Amino acid sequence: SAPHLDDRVLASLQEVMEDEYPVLLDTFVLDSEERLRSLHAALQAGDAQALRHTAHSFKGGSSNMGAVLLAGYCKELEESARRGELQRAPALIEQMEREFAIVRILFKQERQRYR
Amino acid sequence: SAPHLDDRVLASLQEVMEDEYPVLLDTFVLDSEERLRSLHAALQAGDAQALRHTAHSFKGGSSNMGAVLLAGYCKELEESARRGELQRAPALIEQMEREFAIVRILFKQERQRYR
Amino acid sequence: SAPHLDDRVLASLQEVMEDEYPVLLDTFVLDSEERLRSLHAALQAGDAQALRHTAHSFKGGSSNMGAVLLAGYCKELEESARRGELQRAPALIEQMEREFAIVRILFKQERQRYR
Repeated sequence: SAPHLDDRVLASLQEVMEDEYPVLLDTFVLDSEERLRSLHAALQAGDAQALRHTAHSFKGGSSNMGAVLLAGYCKELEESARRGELQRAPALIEQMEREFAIVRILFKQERQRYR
Repeated sequence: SAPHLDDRVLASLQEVMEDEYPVLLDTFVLDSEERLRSLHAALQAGDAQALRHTAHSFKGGSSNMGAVLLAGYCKELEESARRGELQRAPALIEQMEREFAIVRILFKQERQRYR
Repeated sequence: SAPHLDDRVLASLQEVMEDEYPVLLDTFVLDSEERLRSLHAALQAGDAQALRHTAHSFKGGSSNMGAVLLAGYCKELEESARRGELQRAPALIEQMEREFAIVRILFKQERQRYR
């Protein structure tokens, strides 16, 4: 569902990947759960460069899977961590967890349609 | 306290239930905690059916105990779940956690008035 | 920094404290975390007087370290708890967790500037 998922991106991806598509949804969830775990760890440690790195990785994985609002927040975190501006990091991690839970349920529902 | 609790639902329940009333405050809290744990488990499984049927009971339990804002969220989650419109489920669950925490402390305050 | 930290309260404190300044950043984090844990335990017990007493301490400790928005939420909790008005307690505790998370990462950033 828009505006959380850009059907543009995912319609093309499903068409190419065929039975790999359900594996990409499952993998996206696992890889994003590990990214969020890494961001919380980086936030507690006050590790700006780890926040920036992981944010940038997450931005790309989000964009690959048409999770465009999630990739937006990842970009914000990457750019502010790059400035050393960390005030917003807790609230952006929160925004990422609330947006990621939408994408996760949408992916778990779409996954159910496949064997 | 309005708008969280409808004092006239509760005043009627007090008058009817007499000595049972404090026991109902206590079991509303434990029952609702369990219903929230089951909604989280249902959301992490992507089980729209388990979301729908836990939301509908919590709606009634909330209604029964004059928690009318909490009941209005449960109603929204039940309907969402029945339709399969899961994009709102994470946000509605969090709204039901923040509104239940209000009801919980009001009911713990009220329970202190009884042996 | 602003509006979360009043930099001049802190500029005066580091001028006075010199070498002890980084210890105070560390201490403030640990003191504040234990007081949040105390607030949550008081909220789950429906203990208005524990909420009021811990809220008052935290207001002072926040104020001493230029965390003026955090101290504002603590003041709101102290005043409402004294009046036995506990309907806003859950929300105010959550506002103090989100604001504290900002002060925490800014203090962990600054602490890395010292041995």
